[PDB]
Amino acid sequence: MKTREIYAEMRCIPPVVLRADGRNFKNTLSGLGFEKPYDKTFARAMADTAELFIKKSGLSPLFAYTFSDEISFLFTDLPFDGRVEKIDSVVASFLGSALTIKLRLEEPIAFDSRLVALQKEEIPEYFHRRQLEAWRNFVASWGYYALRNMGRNEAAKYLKRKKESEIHEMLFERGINLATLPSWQRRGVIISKRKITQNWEIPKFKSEKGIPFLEKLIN
Amino acid sequence: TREIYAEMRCIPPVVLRADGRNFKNTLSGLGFEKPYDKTFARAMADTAELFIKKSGLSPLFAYTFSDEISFLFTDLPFDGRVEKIDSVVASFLGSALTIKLRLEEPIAFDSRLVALQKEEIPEYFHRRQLEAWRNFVASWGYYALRNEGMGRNEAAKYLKRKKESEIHEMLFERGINLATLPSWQRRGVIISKEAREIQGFNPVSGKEEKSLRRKITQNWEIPKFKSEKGIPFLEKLIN
Amino acid sequence: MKTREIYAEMRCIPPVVLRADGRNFKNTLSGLGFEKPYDKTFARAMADTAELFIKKSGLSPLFAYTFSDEISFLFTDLPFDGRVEKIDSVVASFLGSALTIKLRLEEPIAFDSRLVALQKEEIPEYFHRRQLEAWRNFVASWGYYALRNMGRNEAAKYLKRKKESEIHEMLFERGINLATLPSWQRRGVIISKRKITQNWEIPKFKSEKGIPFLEKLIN
Amino acid sequence: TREIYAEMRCIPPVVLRADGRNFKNTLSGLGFEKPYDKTFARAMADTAELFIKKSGLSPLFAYTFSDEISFLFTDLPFDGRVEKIDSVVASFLGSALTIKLRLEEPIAFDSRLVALQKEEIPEYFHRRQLEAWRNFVASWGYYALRNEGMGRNEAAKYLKRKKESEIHEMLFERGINLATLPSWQRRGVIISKEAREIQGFNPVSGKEEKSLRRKITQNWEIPKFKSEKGIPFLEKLIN
RNA sequence: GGGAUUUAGCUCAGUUGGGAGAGCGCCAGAUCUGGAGGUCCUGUGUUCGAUCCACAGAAUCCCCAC
RNA sequence: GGGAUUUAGCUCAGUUGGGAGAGCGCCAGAUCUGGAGGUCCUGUGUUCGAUCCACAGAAUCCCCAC
Ligand SMILES: Nc1nc2c(ncn2[C@@H]2O[C@H](COP(=O)(O)OP(=O)(O)NP(=O)(O)O)[C@@H](O)[C@H]2O)c(=O)[nH]1
Ligand SMILES: Nc1nc2c(ncn2[C@@H]2O[C@H](COP(=O)(O)OP(=O)(O)NP(=O)(O)O)[C@@H](O)[C@H]2O)c(=O)[nH]1
Ligand SMILES: Nc1nc2c(ncn2[C@@H]2O[C@H](COP(=O)(O)OP(=O)(O)NP(=O)(O)O)[C@@H](O)[C@H]2O)c(=O)[nH]1
Ligand SMILES: Nc1nc2c(ncn2[C@@H]2O[C@H](COP(=O)(O)OP(=O)(O)NP(=O)(O)O)[C@@H](O)[C@H]2O)c(=O)[nH]1
Ligand SMILES: [Mg+2]
Ligand SMILES: [Mg+2]
Ligand SMILES: [Mg+2]
Ligand SMILES: [Mg+2]
Ligand SMILES: [Mg+2]
Ligand SMILES: [Mg+2]
Ligand SMILES: [Mg+2]
Ligand SMILES: [Mg+2]
Ligand SMILES: [Mg+2]
Ligand SMILES: [Mg+2]
Repeated sequence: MKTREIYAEMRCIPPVVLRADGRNFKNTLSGLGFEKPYDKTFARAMADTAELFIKKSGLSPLFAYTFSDEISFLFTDLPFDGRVEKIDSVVASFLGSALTIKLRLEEPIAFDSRLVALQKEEIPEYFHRRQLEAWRNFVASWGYYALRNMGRNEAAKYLKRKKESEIHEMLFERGINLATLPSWQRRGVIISKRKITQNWEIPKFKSEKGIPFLEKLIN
Repeated sequence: TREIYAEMRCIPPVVLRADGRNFKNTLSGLGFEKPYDKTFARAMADTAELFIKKSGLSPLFAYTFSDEISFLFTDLPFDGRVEKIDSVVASFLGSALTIKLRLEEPIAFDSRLVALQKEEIPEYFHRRQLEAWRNFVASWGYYALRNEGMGRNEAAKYLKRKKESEIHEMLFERGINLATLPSWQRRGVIISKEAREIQGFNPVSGKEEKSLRRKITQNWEIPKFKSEKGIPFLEKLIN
Repeated sequence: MKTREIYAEMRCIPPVVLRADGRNFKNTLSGLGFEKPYDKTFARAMADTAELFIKKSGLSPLFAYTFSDEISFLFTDLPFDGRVEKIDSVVASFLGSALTIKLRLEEPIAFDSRLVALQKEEIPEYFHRRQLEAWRNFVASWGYYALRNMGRNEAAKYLKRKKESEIHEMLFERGINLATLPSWQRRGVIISKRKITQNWEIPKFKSEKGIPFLEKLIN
Repeated sequence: TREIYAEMRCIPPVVLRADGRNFKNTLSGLGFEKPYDKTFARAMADTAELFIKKSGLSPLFAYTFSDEISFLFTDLPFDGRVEKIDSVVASFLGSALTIKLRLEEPIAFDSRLVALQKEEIPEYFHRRQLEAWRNFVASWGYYALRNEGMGRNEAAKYLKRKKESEIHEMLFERGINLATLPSWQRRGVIISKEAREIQGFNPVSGKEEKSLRRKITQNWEIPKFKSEKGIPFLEKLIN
């Protein structure tokens, strides 16, 4: 039946980025006392989960970059000899366990994981793009929370065709000041190393002094 | 993007196998009984059941032993994508086990996909069952050696070179009878959907109609898969 | 560098169908004295190539079904322990070599190969569909040869929106009787086994007595 | 469809390695010289050159020895699809070799993709070069043993257990000096694009302009890749 | 298989070789003068020189088909 | 992330539970009477019973974005 394990020896090459994304977290975390659209306790649990992975997994990622509900790990030293299945599964499992511990959950959750096969000159770009994501879902989800506070379809159809700037305007004219909101909501959090430090006020990756920041983070 | 493994798909029927990472030593360090702890096996079976119950996936049944679980699938989510299924299932299992055991430090399952033909599905489990037995003899053997002062590597080598009969002998001389030990240690546990006949009232027909209800059952005294009564057992599990 | 061979141990499960398709054969076979749109010598070389594979490769396919420029082999006994790269490459290479021999080529040709991971109840269907292909390219390519005997774009734009039946009609009204054309052009050729036989007058797979034909071919 | 491997892609830089299937025995049976035939090596180099010249693919360079060829790629057709590249290249190489050798019975190349980092590309070839040497000592050794009546398996075992120095000794006592044998047997052949300076007339400028032209060259006396003059050689090949 | 299309962020022009333009949108000062912005889809050839020519491909569209 | 759509070969209707319809196209005899054709996108639940209800997904479309 080892011959039937047809993906077990499929591999990747360094460097690789593993992105783990919470699976169906909108319905699995509801029921708890989480604030919307951002909960400090939850983001804290995510950063602590990434830190837990860096400290206890033994797989040695260079660093983690998280913004709920996702975490990206950078690897130059591939775990399990670069085997895709084993890396994805084991890492996702570790994160599920760790997050479950930090939140003291009564019912199980699950992460998904995937390998992004970057070339080392593309590593900054990746994170930049990821940070870009962190911005959109920061704006939009606040707007969607400003509205609906409206039904699903209604609050949705107000936001259609509207660009980020008029979302800013609408949000302020509803009493929400995005520009002053915490940096971890807008940009995310970086966990790295030696002692393990969580950085909750990181710069924009594609800028000064954001470029050398990421560059030192990569070595 | 560069997610070059994201479109990798498998075609059911398929068995997913999850195996605890560095479990022997972690369980050893947390104070569990050696080499077998029934609380742990209970946690494994319950984790399998919780997966069958609340994962959103539909495994036909689970077969668990030691630190591993095998799920049978004839239908998969995420269009059968390998990364998705492996990561999500392994994660759910890690989380669930962490809950069942009230762990304070994180554990992890490895997970893999085993692509099978229909006519191949019994064979698989048979092989797995052998492994259970293979583990059952090893785990105890090792234990009995380590008790009397033999080092780890020497004990492992010993078990590797010694044949099963000799290990039975050595085990028996030291007060351990492998034939009297519980069945779940030697064969593992089957978690499945046992069907039962019910009946209710059809108001349109104005009559009583019979129907089926399935209950998630844990079988801790399973037969040998390749035995006489083992074959139709497994065949009914596969259906 | 074995760790960098990231596809070398990727596998398939039985049964599998390998389809090999001539790569860029329209431009690689032109220059020789091949008739259009069908050359008996070439189809003969293809069938002989498949037979050569069945006889000399040692990989034991159950049977081959060919219609230029493609060959499908059925395998229940996977070569090279089901390794995808090795099967595709080795088989395609063997076919390239064999075809090059049978045609006595001065310049190299190449096949592509791919694995179709069928389940054994889907094996008839596959070939049926393949035979369906053999029909379209039989009709169309004759039409395209009836025309242009017109420029590329012109002869093309005559055929647009026209269905198979009016292509039949047009072809006859140009002096081409499709219904009477050789069975190997319409349906293809089956090579199997014991002595190795080429069947140049096979039935339609999805019919009687086409169903039991294929069924005995599969055992 | 069920073509579940068809979308499998690789990301350049990448090296493709092709290796003749059952070549030792086929070459043996066709009457080629043992354990080295220069006509054969010529056919291999010429096949590599013909691949560089007319395959439609753009390998930076080829490195061939024994029955294997490695091509360096920084750009691939079919969007890097594995099945496509492996099958098409292996097929082209089989056909080309069949032509160069005027074979009457078919041969076949196996082919595989080796995914590499830029900074990794030298290392690869170095390892391959080692293998060349490893083959060079084996092929001869085997030969000399088989000459004097030692069976196949016994000879293989002999070569496996005996260290390289001992094999050198045994070889030398029987009249074979591995140091005087040709360089292409020990290091292989490099087929590449050697650049040369040309110059022509710009009619618009009304002046003479210099330019570059690349010629496919076969190097049969290559340096040791990890030697002093070997490093910039390989580095210029990779560029 | 067969026919096409691919050039600025968007919609398009432009020829068969000396390396590129309009309108919308964009920044700097609802209309004018100021701007930025390009891999002419990729690689390799040919050529003194390629957006244009030759070869092998890529992406998207249409026909045949089911 | 957010909003949708998915039912005959094609274009669509139909409700919140007793298991399904029109028009085009199709076969049998340019218009009428004769027909065939269904996995109500998948799996699992709930229910005596699911196209409809609950959960996890799939495919396609739109918004945000770059
Ligand atoms: N103490 C204890 N050990 C158990 C129990 N059930 C299984 N084990 C141990 O779990 C181990 C499983 O072996 P295996 O998975 O191959 O190794 P592992 O220790 O998990 N490490 P890894 O799988 O990462 O290589 C066996 O050695 C067995 O002794 C239990 O109830 N108690
Ligand atoms: N007679 C002869 N043999 C050669 C020549 N060049 C290489 N060989 C043989 O080619 C063989 C290549 O080894 P290898 O590829 O591992 O084995 P193989 O025989 O091709 N079989 P396979 O690769 O299918 O397992 C060597 O054993 C070597 O002796 C040559 O010019 N003449
Ligand atoms: N009539 C027709 N032939 C087609 C169509 N698509 C592909 N073919 C032809 O069918 C044969 C086999 O197709 P196949 O190789 O599976 O697909 P392909 O389009 O060549 N793509 P690829 O080879 O890259 O996977 C080839 O001759 C191919 O050109 C189509 O829509 N219509
Ligand atoms: N704003 C926005 N978010 C998107 C879009 N597509 C995906 N996302 C979100 O971005 C995050 C990461 O996306 P990713 O997981 O890579 O893709 P996905 O769409 O979830 N697909 P899959 O997980 O199946 O690969 C998720 O929260 C996902 O929902 C989009 O078009 N716009
Ligand atoms: Mg996702
Ligand atoms: Mg999520
Ligand atoms: Mg997310
Ligand atoms: Mg184990
Ligand atoms: Mg384990
Ligand atoms: Mg093709
Ligand atoms: Mg072809
Ligand atoms: Mg074809
Ligand atoms: Mg070799
Ligand atoms: Mg070989």
